[PDB]
Amino acid sequence: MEAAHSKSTEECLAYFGVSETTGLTPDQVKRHLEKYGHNELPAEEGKSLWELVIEQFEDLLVRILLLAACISFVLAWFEEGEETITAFVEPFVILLILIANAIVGVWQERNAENAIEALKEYEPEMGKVYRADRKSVQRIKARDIVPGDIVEVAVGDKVPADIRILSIKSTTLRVDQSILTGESVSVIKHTEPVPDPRAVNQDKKNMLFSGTNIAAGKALGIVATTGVSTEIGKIRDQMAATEQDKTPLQQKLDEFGEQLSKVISLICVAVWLINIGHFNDPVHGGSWIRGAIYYFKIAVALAVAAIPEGLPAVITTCLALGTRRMAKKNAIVRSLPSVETLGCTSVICSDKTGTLTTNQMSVCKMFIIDKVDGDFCSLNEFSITGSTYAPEGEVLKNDKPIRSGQFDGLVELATICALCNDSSLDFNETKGVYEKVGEATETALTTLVEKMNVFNTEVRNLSKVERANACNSVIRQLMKKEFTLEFSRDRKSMSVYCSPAKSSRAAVGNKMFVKGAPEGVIDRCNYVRVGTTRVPMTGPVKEKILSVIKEWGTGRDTLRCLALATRDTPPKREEMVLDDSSRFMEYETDLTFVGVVGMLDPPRKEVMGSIQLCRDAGIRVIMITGDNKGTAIAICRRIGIFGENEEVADRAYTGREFDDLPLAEQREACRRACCFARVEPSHKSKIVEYLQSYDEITAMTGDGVNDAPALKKAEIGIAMGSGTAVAKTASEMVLADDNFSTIVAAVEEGRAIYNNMKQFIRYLISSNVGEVVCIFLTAALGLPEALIPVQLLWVNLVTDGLPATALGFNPPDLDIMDRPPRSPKEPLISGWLFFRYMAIGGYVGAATVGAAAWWFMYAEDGPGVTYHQLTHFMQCTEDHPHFEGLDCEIFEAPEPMTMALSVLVTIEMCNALNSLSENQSLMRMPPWVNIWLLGSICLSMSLHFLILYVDPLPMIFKLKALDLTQWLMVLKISLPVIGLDEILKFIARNYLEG
Amino acid sequence: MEAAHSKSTEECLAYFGVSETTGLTPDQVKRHLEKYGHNELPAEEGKSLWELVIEQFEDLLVRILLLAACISFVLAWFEEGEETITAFVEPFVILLILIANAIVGVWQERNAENAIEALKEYEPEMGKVYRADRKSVQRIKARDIVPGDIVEVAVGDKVPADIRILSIKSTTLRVDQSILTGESVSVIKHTEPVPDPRAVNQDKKNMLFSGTNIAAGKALGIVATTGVSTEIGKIRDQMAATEQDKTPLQQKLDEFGEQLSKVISLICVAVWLINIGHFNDPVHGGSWIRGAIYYFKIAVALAVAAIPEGLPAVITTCLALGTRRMAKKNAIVRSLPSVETLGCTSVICSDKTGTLTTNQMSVCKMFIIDKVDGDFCSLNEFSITGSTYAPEGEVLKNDKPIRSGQFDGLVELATICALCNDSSLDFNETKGVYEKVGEATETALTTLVEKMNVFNTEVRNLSKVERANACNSVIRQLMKKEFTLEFSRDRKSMSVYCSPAKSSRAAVGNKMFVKGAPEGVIDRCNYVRVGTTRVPMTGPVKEKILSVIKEWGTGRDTLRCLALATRDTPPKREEMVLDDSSRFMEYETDLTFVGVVGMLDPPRKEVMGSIQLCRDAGIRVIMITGDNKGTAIAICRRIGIFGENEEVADRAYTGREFDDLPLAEQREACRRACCFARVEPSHKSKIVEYLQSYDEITAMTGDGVNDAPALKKAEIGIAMGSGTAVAKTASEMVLADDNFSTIVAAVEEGRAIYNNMKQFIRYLISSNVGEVVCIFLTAALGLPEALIPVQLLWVNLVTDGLPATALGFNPPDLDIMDRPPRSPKEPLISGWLFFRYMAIGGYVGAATVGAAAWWFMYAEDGPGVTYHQLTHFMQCTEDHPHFEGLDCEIFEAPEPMTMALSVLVTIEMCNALNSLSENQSLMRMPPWVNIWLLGSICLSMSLHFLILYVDPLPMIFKLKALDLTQWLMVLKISLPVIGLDEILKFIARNYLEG
Ligand SMILES: Nc1ncnc2c1ncn2[C@@H]1O[C@H](COP(=O)(O)OP(=O)(O)CP(=O)(O)O)[C@@H](O)[C@H]1O
Ligand SMILES: [Ca+2]
Ligand SMILES: [Ca+2]
Ligand SMILES: [Ca+2]
Ligand SMILES: [Ca+2]
Ligand SMILES: [Mg+2]
Ligand SMILES: [Mg+2]
Repeated sequence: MEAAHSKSTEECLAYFGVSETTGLTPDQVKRHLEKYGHNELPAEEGKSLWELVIEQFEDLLVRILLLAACISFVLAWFEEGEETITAFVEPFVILLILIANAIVGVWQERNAENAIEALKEYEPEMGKVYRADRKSVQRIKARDIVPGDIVEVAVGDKVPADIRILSIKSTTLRVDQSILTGESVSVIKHTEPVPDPRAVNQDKKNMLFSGTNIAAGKALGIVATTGVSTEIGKIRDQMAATEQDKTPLQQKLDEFGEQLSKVISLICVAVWLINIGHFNDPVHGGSWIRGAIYYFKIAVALAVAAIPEGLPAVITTCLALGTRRMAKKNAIVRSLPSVETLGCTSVICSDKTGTLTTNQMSVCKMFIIDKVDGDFCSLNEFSITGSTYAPEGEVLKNDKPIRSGQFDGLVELATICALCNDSSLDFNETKGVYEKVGEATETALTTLVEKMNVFNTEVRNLSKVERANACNSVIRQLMKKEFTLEFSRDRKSMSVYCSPAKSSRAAVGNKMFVKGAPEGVIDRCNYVRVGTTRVPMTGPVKEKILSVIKEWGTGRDTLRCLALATRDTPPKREEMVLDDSSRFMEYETDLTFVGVVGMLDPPRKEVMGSIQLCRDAGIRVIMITGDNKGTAIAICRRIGIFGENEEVADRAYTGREFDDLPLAEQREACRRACCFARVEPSHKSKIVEYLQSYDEITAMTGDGVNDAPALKKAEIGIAMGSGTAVAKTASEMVLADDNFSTIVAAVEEGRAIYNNMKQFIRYLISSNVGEVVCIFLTAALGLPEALIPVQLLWVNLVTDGLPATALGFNPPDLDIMDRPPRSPKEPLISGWLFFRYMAIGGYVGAATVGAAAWWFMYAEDGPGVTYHQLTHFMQCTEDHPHFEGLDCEIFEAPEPMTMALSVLVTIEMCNALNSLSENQSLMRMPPWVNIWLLGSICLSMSLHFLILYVDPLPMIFKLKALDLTQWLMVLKISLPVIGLDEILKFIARNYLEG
Repeated sequence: MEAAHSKSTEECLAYFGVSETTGLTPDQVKRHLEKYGHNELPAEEGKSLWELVIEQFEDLLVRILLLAACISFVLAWFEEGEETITAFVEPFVILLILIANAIVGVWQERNAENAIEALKEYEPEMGKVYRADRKSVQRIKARDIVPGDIVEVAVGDKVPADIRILSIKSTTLRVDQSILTGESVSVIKHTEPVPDPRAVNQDKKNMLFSGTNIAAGKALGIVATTGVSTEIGKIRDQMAATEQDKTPLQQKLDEFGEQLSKVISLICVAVWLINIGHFNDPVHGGSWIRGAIYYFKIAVALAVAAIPEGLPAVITTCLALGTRRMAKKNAIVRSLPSVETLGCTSVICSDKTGTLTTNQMSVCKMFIIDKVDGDFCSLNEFSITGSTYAPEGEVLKNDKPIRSGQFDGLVELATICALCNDSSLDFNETKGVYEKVGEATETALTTLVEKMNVFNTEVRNLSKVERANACNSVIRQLMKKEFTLEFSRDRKSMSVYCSPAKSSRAAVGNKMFVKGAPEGVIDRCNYVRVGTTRVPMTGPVKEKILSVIKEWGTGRDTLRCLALATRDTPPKREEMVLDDSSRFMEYETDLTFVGVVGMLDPPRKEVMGSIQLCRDAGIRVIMITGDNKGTAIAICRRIGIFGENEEVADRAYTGREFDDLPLAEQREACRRACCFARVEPSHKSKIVEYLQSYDEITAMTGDGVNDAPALKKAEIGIAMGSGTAVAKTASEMVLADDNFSTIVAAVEEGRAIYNNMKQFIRYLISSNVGEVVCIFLTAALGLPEALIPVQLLWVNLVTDGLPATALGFNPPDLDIMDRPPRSPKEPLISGWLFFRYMAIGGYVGAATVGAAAWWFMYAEDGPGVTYHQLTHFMQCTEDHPHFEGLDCEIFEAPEPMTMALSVLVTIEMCNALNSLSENQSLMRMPPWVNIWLLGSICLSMSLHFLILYVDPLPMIFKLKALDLTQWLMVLKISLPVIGLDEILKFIARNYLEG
């Protein structure tokens, strides 16, 4: 099909030869599948094959080093004779460390996307359609939909393909197509054709586009185009871009990155200044131009050696790692930030029905009026069996099976349940079980009437597929549904207008069948039905009705109740304006009470514990629901939000009560109350907002469209896998598994990701500081050069490389989930931390000069012995008195440097073992806890010993192998770094906190 | 200059304005240096920058794998859907192992060349020239030579630059220019000009080319062109190629390489056959075309996994390593083969003077006749002091200084020493010491006459440079040297024809001054001089002369003696034909004995011990010399070839005696005698040849041109750094240091290089055999596939990679130099070794299937348990009776394979620790003896664990991580391999040999 919007409903039906009531024929479906293919887009597998790489080279930090590489390379072509080699290496020593991370990053990034792309591929999308195959609407894989068969869609649904609306089954049909037309607000639809054949999507008010969601109403329509031919299948990634952005934790880490950049840039040009008097030295001999370039090169080298190059990548790796960890737990992270944000979560507002509960409804109790004797009132309670949606169960009166049809009140009760109901039931031949089609609460009523079989219909001689709606169909034949006043949360009810079909009930007139929240309906009832008679509603009757609702509500089964009534004398079909659902409550008045039903909706098993763990991590869990406060509190006690016998008269409200409080008190009640009932979708959001006026990190968990607002308002929205699409769209994460627990685990990961980020910045700084206080302490005490360009670049590639990145793989502390959430305002780096940095950064920098000196001084069997004369080292050229006579060129020996460069590397590797935690002992948290860290160290070490024992290298690096004794001197001066930190930890642990 | 050959001697002198007697002026030299630069070629530093790499890819073996990579890559583009990844990896897994060696090889190769190129650069070449600067010929760095100054050259010398012969100072001047004209035989030169301006080098019989050596005679000439303008400086590597060849050990290893290639190629196509019935299996499902390609791929995989790819490189690395080790000991290896060959050395024929001794001559004793009273004869012995060439010492008679000039006989003795002498003395201002110019024996005589000062010449008022030849010059003024009958080893003497200058001695006639080996000269003496008188030679006089020669000869000082005589009435200058030196002995007849001189030439200090160590290694050391048998045996006792009081009457010969023996006895005496004296250069070679008729590996060590033949004939020639160029040219190695010991060390290295080669072939085969007996034992017992293509290629890259190459770095056994040399005929692989191979190769191959089965069977907490049912594994598809019911697809689990592939890798690494020796216990020779091997293992292991724990990998490699318990199962079945070999070693060690 094409330009389907231009033609009319008949033309479209005509064009495909289909009855909008029957649907395609199994044969037609077979053919169309061949003529149009499956309703699916080309597998958009993990792309960005090369882009990912180039992405690694974007941050400022990596740019700098990437620039230094060019400089070091230009100076290479301008370096002559005897050391051109040691010049062409420097750049590659910078380029390498950079490339080593570009891979770990692009690799982690790859695995992430895949795991996620694989979790989506899991549970296939379904669609509701009408086909000759069956009389009732059936479910099917969305990919099997073909242009032609009749499709049904309702509030909350994801439009499966481009549909030409044929009929609107409600007063209004609003749609959310921002994903296409870009317009945020939900647009209204109609069936009227749009004549302009070249009209824009925003003008086709009689079309529904694949990918958009139904914001309101219900509608039936004919599929115009599917697969790639869809309005959105064309604007696909293959023919349209997308969008990106940087996480908040990253916004704070880039602000910190540059902050370091500036500092580093200063303490570097400072070196170039504190050495202007050396441009004219024998070591250079050449002009001040040749002597400057050297110290200039040392500056850049110190820069590179200081810049935390792996920060921009370690963050990407931790995030990707988080994403991947969630996927392994069946959680789709629609936004990287999510994981981090969930760590600072203090409050988690969760929806009840469908979220904290399973939303597998089943009417197991119900009653109608028996006798009304003035002051005395009796009810006719019943019990129904069968917990699933299967139409297999018995109606019991006093524990004994009875013919529901026997009771008049029960016949009406079923008439209402069947008629004022927008859902249905469909048997899944494959799984061999009846699945619902529509809302569980409504479907529960559908199976109910199937069980009651009030008109004693032959059901034994029927198939699984036919037994599903049989009884229901029968009742649909007795009355004609003129129209329905769709359910709306302000009214808390739904209605349906009916006219008698034949002349059996014709002598009675039109009727309106209502059902909604007990409180609302029972109040708009002036009559209570008794059998087939009617009597006025009285105090005593109202009394009985509610008391039993209360009983069932807060009972052991915490039943979700629904009232049913009828408008014996509805308004004149004309006097009613379906313009706005606000006028409907009036039409549902002067009603006659019929009966009540109670269904069970078991809370999810994993929820109780999750709430406990949430408590341990000092995270609050508030329940928000449209349901009854009684049953709402009941379930709260059942899941652990409330103690079995805890007084909650002050920690539980109903939107009514809440609104009754003055503004200031509402806000206040939000940080006190843990349960809100009979609350509207605007109240959910508001509650979340109040919780945010206290600068807290709020999470929202829901499944319905009445959770859309809240899920958006929150910092992080988590939606149920089996929930509406409209809820998923407004969520940062999706529990495909529907496992509530995963939310907890998502917080731990968020907490660990932050911790690792710290341990990394802690390592890189407490180490790189020594690499500076080593260059200045020497230019202060007067000692000779301790390191050269290539030398620095090397310590960098070995201390700021993989060993640092592997820090992003550090396990969470043994108590990361037993400490309250971190304030969103808490500073990235605490004062005590900066101390930790200078404390270590100072020792390591001094532990290096003390090594270069040690050789010169206390060198036992070590050559070149002397004492304190090092300060005046360029003076043996003219004035060498005390000088024993040892070559006046011993102040340029590789022995000293190579003796320090090793302590440096070595001590830094030791410092890495201190980054396995922040306050935990290296004895409580063994170094072997992060195998990836060890392997990173061993590799780093090996890579160093290699630079010392492979003939060509030691020369290029102006180094000289160390004695099997001099090394022990390093393991002597470096190893103690563990203690300095181990002790500081004991302080922040036992002294400060704890 | 140019076309210098076309012009005459005068024209050439004219062209540069130089006197062939004076030489260039310090000023002229300064200018010419600027106008022509230094006599040197462009620094031909280590080249072959890229060629070295491509060289790694030449051998057959690496070619094969290089082919498999192409195949595996072609099949990659033709593999579809679900495992294209596991297909594109295979090739890179082959390419990697190849590249990993190409580097270790090209790297080792690089270091080698450099070390050598650096050892050559060490001691600068010198040249003999005449310059106004000084009256006597002086020494100078050859690079300072400029076209123009007069240069001198003599037998043994290396021509410093392109010289235009000006004057031949001998009857003949033969030159060796093969290096240029290519003609092997030594060509005769002349002074006659060659008119053809475009003549070829082979026609310029009046030129000497830089780079060639003087085969005979002496000559003075003018430098025509130097530096790059030389006839050889043009044909340089930059404008001309070179040559190569493969070592014998390599010729035997390539014969063995292909031998394996054929076998491997068979046991591979065999696999492809023993699996034709599987091309039609469910595992493939596809046609026999799809099923074949698989088993075809497994074949190639087994091939690659079997081929010893690192053999062609490990050999190159050991050799290069040898070369490098020798350089570190100041030994220039002019041929890689050398080091290996020196290991099989059984006999080392070494020259005495200059080789076993220092050749720093100094006349410290001398005598002339005192009185001849018929039957009584007395001598006038003297003693001279001063061991160096400095003209500082005293002549003592009865321990008291005397005026040599006092004795007439001593005046003649000095006349002769000064006149019949081709060498001179030159003072080196820099080193501040007198250096010889010419042969040490002759120069010894030069310093001698300086000491005697027979004409009492004012020497006190002279400079160091002038004091050098003063007295000598004076005597040169008394007689005119008409011509000289150059020394020739058949005669064992030298002669000079002189005429009186003025009319002081004119009333006597012409004279001939002879000096040579005592035996020869004394026999051609009919008169003995007494003072200025002459008396006939008698028995008694002959008796005294020789007895004292004997005394001095075999004395504590083992003095090298020389006789001096004169021909009072020489033949008529015309009656003499200088055509051939064979006619000279006649001219030196009817002589008058004058006196004898004895010089000391101290044996090198390091020689004695070296001979001992040579003995321990069961290597013989024979001394060959032209010198006197008495003093020859004397020195032999002194250095250890002979015991202080050992009877050698049967182990010492003189070329005369030797020739007296019948052929069969000469040959025999060669394997018995350890000392040959008064032997000619033809005898040296012959001796070496006889030693080779016994299929032994003979080494020749020399310094003179009389060693050229022998050094060539031998298997390996070793020349002294301070020896002639003609000797160096005919040598495979050069002891720049002159350290005799290095020869010993060169043998150890030769022995170790072979050993390592064995340990490598031993490892690669005893291991790769398991990788075959693992594939067949499974296709025999019926068990399921144990490995796949990518799986094999992996075991290869990790067991046949660096861990194998590092085997070329294995230290020598603790007794490699205490075992006799290996027979040249000994088979590369002994029978007992092939056993060792199958013994291990079998267990490892069976220890793999027993692991893949173990999981399937005795798997404790390990899943997929069963019993013996494995044989019938493709039958649960139709007939599964006893089958407990466990999935009929458990026979395709990764658990089993990944459980074996680990044992394989693991057990092979353990096998590497068995290759640290052949018979020594892993307890005597710790595994940590070869750090390079350990590091290779750790890397290999790490690289494996990585393929198991990095999510993407285990999938690509169809593997699945092992339990922290299943691994212990590997360390249980693999670790015992150490014992199998440890025990076999105990056998070949204690049982077999030992
Ligand atoms: N289709 C329908 N027709 C009539 N009444 C309905 C209805 N669906 C729900 N209701 C009633 O209206 C009250 C509120 O609906 P609302 O959607 O706000 O809350 P909820 O109880 O359905 C789900 P949650 O627990 O997720 O908030 C319900 O609790 C129920 O009693
Ligand atoms: Ca850095
Ligand atoms: Ca660092
Ligand atoms: Ca191999
Ligand atoms: Ca192997
Ligand atoms: Mg809900
Ligand atoms: Mg000699």
